[PDB]
Parts: sequence; C-alpha cells; structure tokens
Amino acid sequence: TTSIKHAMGTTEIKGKPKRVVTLYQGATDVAVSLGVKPVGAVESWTQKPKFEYIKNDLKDTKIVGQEPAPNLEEISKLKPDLIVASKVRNEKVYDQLSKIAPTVSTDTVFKFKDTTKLMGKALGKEKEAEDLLKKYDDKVAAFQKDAKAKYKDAWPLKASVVNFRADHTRIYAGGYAGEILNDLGFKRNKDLQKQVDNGKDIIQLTSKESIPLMNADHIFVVKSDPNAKDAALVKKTESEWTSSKEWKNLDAVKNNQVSDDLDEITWNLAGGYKSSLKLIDDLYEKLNIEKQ
Ligand SMILES: N[C@@H](CNC(=O)C[C@@](O)(CC(=O)NCCNC(=O)CCC(=O)C(=O)O)C(=O)O)C(=O)O
Ligand SMILES: [Fe+3]
Repeated sequence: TTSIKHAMGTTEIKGKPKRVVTLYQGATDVAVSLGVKPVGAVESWTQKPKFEYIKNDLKDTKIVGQEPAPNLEEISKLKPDLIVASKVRNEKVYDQLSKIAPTVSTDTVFKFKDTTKLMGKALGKEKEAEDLLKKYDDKVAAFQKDAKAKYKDAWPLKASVVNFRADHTRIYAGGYAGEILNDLGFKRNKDLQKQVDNGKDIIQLTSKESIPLMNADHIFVVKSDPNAKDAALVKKTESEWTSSKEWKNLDAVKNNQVSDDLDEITWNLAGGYKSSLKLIDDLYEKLNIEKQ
C-alpha cells in the first residue's frame, strides 16, 4: 500500500501496479521510459493511433480514445490498477476515473519531470525515475557548457518558440519546449518573460501586431494544429504571418537565425521523457553547436 498526494487529491495504491492506463501523451512516454507498457493509452495527436517513435513499445496497448475526452468505458474494460490523468484534461471526470482504479494526476501534460517523479512513485519505480532525471540533468549541464563555448559573451541567447496553427499563432514561452529551453539556459525578451512571470505558459496570439512579443536572438518555428480539419491552413497562417513587416523586423529573422520545419512530435506533442533528450539533440544540430 502506497499513499500519493497529487494534483487532484490523495490516492491509495494497493500493490505494485502492473496494468496502467495513461491519459496524456507524456504519461504514455514516461510509462514506457520506466519499463512499464501501458495496457491502455490515449491516441496520439498525429500519426494516429500511436506515434511512430513509440508504437513498437505499445504493441497490444489498447487505445482508450482522444486526449481531450477519453472513453471511460474502454478504460474500465481494461481492468487497470493505475490510471495516470491530468487536471487540465480530466479534472471533471477525476471522480469517475477513481471509481475505476486508483488515479493519480499532474496539473498539466507537459511538465515531464513532474510526470516522471509522480509515475516513479505510483509505479514503485522511484530509482528508475531518479536515473532518468539524472540523465536529463546531465544532458542539460553538457548543453549549457557547449552553448557557452560556442556563443561566449553572447550566451545566454534569447529564444522563442513560435507555433503556427490553423487560425492563430502561439508562443510556447513555457509549455513543453519553452520549459526545456529555460532549463538549457536560454532567456526570453523582457515582455515575454513578464507573461511567464504572470503565470502564462502558452500565449495565443490573434493579431500580427503582437509579433514583436516573439522577439529573440533565435526563433524555433513549429507548424502544428492536430485537430484542424484542413492541414493546409497551418501553412496559410505561416505564410501570412512570416510575410508581415513585423516578422521581418524580428532580430532572429534579420539575422537569419530561424529554425524552420521542426518536428512537432519532438517539440510539443509527445510531451514526455524521450522527446526531451531528442529536443536537446535537435538543438545541437539546428544551432550547429559542437558537442565538444
Ligand atoms: N490544442 C488541442 C490539440 N492538442 C495539441 O495541440 C497539443 C497541446 O494540447 C499540448 C499541450 O501541452 N497543451 C497544454 C495543456 N495545458 C493547458 O493549459 C491547456 C492548453 C491546451 O491544450 C490548449 O489550449 O490547446 C497543445 O495545445 O499544445 C487540444 O488541446 O485539444
Ligand atoms: Fe491543446
């Protein structure tokens, strides 16, 4: 018996759970990373039903529905002994989830270190979770060293992560990639940092007049809108926004310091442990930083 304090209250787990259902992408990733193949998982946001990078670790994992509204009947049918939920997706059905199986919840879906710690405790894989996080911390420390070596007096760089969607544009100031960049020592322009300090993670922008909020020494562009009915609309948004005088006046744009066509799965959708290491690898490549 283990008692866990989490985002939605306290949960008693009897035993070492062996049948876990993961209700957000990162939880699925973390379960696999901890050596526990979920019996059930929400479908992937793209490459449905299972992201290519992980699907061979999810063979026989049953799909329990879409992350915004998983199918409680399908979860029930799996006879899970642990459900991993989030307040952001599942707050309103948390009691219903708890009637099926002990359910633990993080606040959101993208804080993969919190997911890893919580799931480590819930699964009796605390030592495994610690080793995963040590590996990430090591990679972060090495990146900071290599970045300082390349950029010298210009380190730290300011970064922004700009996401073109079908009908608006976002800045992932925090969120999955924004928090990782923060770990890596990248900073934000003062106005963007003020948004973060005010508790904003993901900023939705509706006007090209807001483009200056994106200003940075380097800009990472992600084309992603999983639930758009028309994939072409993301490209239309990118075309319109990147064609504006505002975009052309950004520091990174002027200096040819924009990384375009980044993999949305690595940069946002997967949400998990494995992608964190991959994102850091991407940065060595896109920034031409010697792993020295
Ligand atoms: N967007 C759509 C489709 N999903 C995505 O594209 C991925 C993601 O949901 C991942 C994420 O990390 N969301 C942040 C969760 N925390 C919140 O505060 C709610 C924000 C939220 O999910 C939203 O406002 O869209 C994303 O939006 O990046 C949705 O959600 O069905
Ligand atoms: Fe979303």
